[PDB]
Amino acid sequence: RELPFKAKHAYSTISQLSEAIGPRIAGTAAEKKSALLIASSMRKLKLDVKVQRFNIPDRLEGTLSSAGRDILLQAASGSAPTEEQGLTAPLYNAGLGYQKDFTADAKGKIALISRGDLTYYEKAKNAEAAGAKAVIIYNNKESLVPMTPNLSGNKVGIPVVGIKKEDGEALTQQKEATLKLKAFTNQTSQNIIGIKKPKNIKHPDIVYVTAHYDSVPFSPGANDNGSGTSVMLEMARVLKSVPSDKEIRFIAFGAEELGLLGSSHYVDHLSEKELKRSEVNFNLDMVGTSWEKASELYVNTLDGQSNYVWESSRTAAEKIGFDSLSLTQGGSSDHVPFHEAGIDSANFIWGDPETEEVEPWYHTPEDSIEHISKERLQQAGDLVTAAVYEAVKKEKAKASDIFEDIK
Ligand SMILES: [Zn+2]
Ligand SMILES: [Zn+2]
Repeated sequence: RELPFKAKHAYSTISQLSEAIGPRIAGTAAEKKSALLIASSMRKLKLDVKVQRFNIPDRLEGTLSSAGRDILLQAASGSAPTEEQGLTAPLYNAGLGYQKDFTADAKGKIALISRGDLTYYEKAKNAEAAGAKAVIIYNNKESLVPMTPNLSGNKVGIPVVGIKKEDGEALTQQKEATLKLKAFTNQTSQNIIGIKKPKNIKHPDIVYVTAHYDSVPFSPGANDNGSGTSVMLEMARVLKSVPSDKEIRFIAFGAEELGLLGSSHYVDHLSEKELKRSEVNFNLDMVGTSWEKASELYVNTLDGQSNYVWESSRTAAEKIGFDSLSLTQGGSSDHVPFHEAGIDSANFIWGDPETEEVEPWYHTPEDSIEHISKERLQQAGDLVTAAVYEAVKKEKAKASDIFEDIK
């Protein structure tokens, strides 16, 4: 029947998350404020809401200087802090960070490594095995912000930081640098779970509609992923008055940008009973960009194969007349823990129909509401709402499929 998804509602939610709150870094007060907002919104929708808390890694922050130049940095989660006075050591130019690039001269020095070829972890691991005191990785691409040198969930015993291209290029000419990094401990995040349960069905099939509500540092996260969070909530509003024998769980996942930490926690804590009842996960991540080229709505499965999510989406696209739906392979969002547990899942995201690429604003301060399209929210919202309606109406992954920006 009629499913009045309204993108204006989603836009309003994106404004609340990305403008009134701003960047929602995992573990920070902004993410906790966002969780309160999402929980409050779900309760308005007649949902049974719980907040599920979980520990996340220490958060590293600090500064870097050399020859009087202060350099903005982003510290890698899972690397070491410094003493409060900071770590001062000579710089060692290690090129791209292959094993061959570390001579005996590297021991006791801060390894300066250009991004490229190798993963950030491989670079940091090669430097540490070579006796480096710390690792500075500088971007090989221009960017508004220093790159995060994501370590693919590994732990490194020395500091690892990422800096901008022009800063690293200057650093290749300097003798030494000082790094000051503090670890903030006791970090926690949370998931917000709102359940629409059928009143007199015993052990119903479970359908998950999910989106992560955290963003990367310095990004307002309007599209990644205020958009998916907002479309998930508006779909919950639409489906509130839809009878169903399925148990529908709408979930806002925390700490996705650190490696799917919230969805991994959530799926890990499902009982075996719930896993057997688990039917399908529709994950929404980046569904509102205004970027003109991102005209194709992709359905990403971890193996690129069809599953129940694709079937329902294919059917929905036919019912609403939408011809720019494509099935493709992709991980690195919260559908992945569901897939690993054997539950049909997929991630919905707009992409360049030529190449699948996303907007240039991704993971930058320009991931802002200025670059959100209500028409894209509306079309994505109408498609996934119809797909979930089709599903509910009555009658281990490799590191590069888990993490984002690992090289
Ligand atoms: Zn995302
Ligand atoms: Zn992201």
